[PDB]
Amino acid sequence: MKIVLVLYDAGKHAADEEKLYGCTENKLGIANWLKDQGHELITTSDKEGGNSVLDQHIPDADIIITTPFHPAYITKERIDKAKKLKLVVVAGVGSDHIDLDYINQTGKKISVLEVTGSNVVSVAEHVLMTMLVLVRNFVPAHEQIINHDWEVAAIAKDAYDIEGKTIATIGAGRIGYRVLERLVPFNPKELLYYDYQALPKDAEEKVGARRVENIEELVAQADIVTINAPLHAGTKGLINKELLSKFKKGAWLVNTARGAICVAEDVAAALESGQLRGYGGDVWFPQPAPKDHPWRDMRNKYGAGNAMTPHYSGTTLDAQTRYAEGTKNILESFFTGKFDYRPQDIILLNGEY
Amino acid sequence: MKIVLVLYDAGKHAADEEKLYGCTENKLGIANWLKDQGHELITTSDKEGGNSVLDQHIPDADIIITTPFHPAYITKERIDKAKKLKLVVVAGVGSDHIDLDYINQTGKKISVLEVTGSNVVSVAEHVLMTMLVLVRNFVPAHEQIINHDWEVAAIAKDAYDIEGKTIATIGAGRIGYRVLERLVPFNPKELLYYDYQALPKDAEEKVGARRVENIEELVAQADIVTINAPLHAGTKGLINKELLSKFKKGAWLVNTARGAICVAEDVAAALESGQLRGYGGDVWFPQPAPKDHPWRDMRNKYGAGNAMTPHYSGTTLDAQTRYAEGTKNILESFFTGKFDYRPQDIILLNGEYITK
Repeated sequence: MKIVLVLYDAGKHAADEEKLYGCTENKLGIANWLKDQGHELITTSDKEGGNSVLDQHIPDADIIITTPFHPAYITKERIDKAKKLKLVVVAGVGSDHIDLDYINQTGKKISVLEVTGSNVVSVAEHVLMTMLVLVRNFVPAHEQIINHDWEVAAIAKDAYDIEGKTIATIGAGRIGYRVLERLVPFNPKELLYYDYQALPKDAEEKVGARRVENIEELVAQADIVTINAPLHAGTKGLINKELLSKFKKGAWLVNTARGAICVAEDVAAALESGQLRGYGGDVWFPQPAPKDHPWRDMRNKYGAGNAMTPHYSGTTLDAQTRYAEGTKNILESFFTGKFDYRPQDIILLNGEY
Repeated sequence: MKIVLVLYDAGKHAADEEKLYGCTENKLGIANWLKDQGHELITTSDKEGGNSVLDQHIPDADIIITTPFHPAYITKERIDKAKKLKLVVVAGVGSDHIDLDYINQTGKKISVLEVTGSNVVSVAEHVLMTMLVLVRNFVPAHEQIINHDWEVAAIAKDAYDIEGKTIATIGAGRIGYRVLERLVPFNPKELLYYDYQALPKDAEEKVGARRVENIEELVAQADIVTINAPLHAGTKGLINKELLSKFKKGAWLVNTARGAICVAEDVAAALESGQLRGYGGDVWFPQPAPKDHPWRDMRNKYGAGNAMTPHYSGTTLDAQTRYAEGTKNILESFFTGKFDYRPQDIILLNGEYITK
């Protein structure tokens, strides 16, 4: 079969690190396994334009493998042209870039899978890191050192402990719950969550979480808010100026979910005004972030309160190993005709939800 | 009585934040309380040199209050001139700037107290923070953003999860154990510790910790090493070229304990060479760090691996509130003549060590 694998070019960086599997140079570590199994692997980063390498191969591709860190858009037109397509895989977690609705509507027997669970610890760690970095005012502290300065009062005046803070998550799924688990031994005043379903009772008790039934009530009492919810009609543009006005004054906000859950200029205004003390996370809208994106240069009144990174939390080297292995497992379930997929990995099974 | 309070000057920063109690401008929140009781408070940052404000007032100071973040050196010489001194307080935790040996060995009736426990959570958080920042390669990632770049492969190639790593602490006292407690839900491969005495089995088991008998074998198997031990003859210059050569290749090292536990140039050399993937923490030797202290400019091969900050982890605003409250509590105990100190706060009681 023909497998088209779309990843970013890591350039020099691929040679620096063999465990950087998720790039065109290193091919998820599955290049030899695929050839041994008697298949043809096309690997490319060239995914935009009617003459892109991706589109050259779409018409007789049996399998397309994608990643949210360099996403091949599996569009209506591409689905039309992909005459042999049987399987789309996300080597990672996130299918925003795939027109699942259309695949389903067509009636074609196309399965779509992702490596569920492979991102979750990595993102949850990124949230804990970002909370600590914002709350303890690390960024301006490290900046002093490398700028050959030393003025402890300039840092201490906006540095706190996470202990004794009220921490709320919007969404308590796989990532949000693991964020709560990691917060327990930091002795927060309380952990709170808002979600469309309850945590099972024993899960709730394990982290001492209290469910709050609406979002305004949730954010109004929270020192720290973290977003761990899917992007849909209920969350798109959820963090806007109106809702930000109901946050505790001087709150810290972390978003590793999706950029579009926030209105970008409204978050920036809230940080500059002092409504927020800090904002951070690794997700942006649009993404990759343009140079002029307001979250790059936004700061609080002290010139800090920014802990933004590019979108990379889910592409640590440990996550990438899980993606590579999980991709191999999915491909094996497919090639053997067993279709013994992990149920949690399935997005569509031969076109069906 | 006369109280001499030695703190740093926060300047404009003190006005920005009324909760910044540990500076000369804000006086631990006790200035009016002392005034209302008829006491005289001298507050100064001027602590060096013979004509300093500190030395002007030492001869009839009843009480001297100090902080580790701007330490008044209560030397033998100063103690001998301090004819009315009865009480030395640390508005915080850390007493190396006080000559305890001289007080205890002479038998001078001088009590020395600190606010025990008030620093521990703050420093342990800073350790967790620093571990995450180094292991997940945060610094160059944030730098991309504010420099208007975006190149994920350049960060990812040296970014890991904390999960699945072997993590070792040198020292398992108050801070070290609280670090281990916070690491448990991060699902390390294993938690290890070296110390001069064992944790009790119960405490070991609560965090899944295994004791390793010597430091060389501890560090040899650790992806992450954190230093949480006092500075003494066993730990001075402990992290040197020889010991660093026994670290696991590409380890991450965190030190929020004391700067002199490391040999500075040896740590810089190990980072530059790849023996360490990263180093961070907030303690330095000398301290404050000179403009050209090697730990400011050191980097790993990728230009990262540096998570240094100035010494501030134990002077967050939450810690400062604990210091200020705790100092007032010690002064109340003294002024009333109750001397009902918290047992854990006593370093010396009228010159004597007391059972822990």
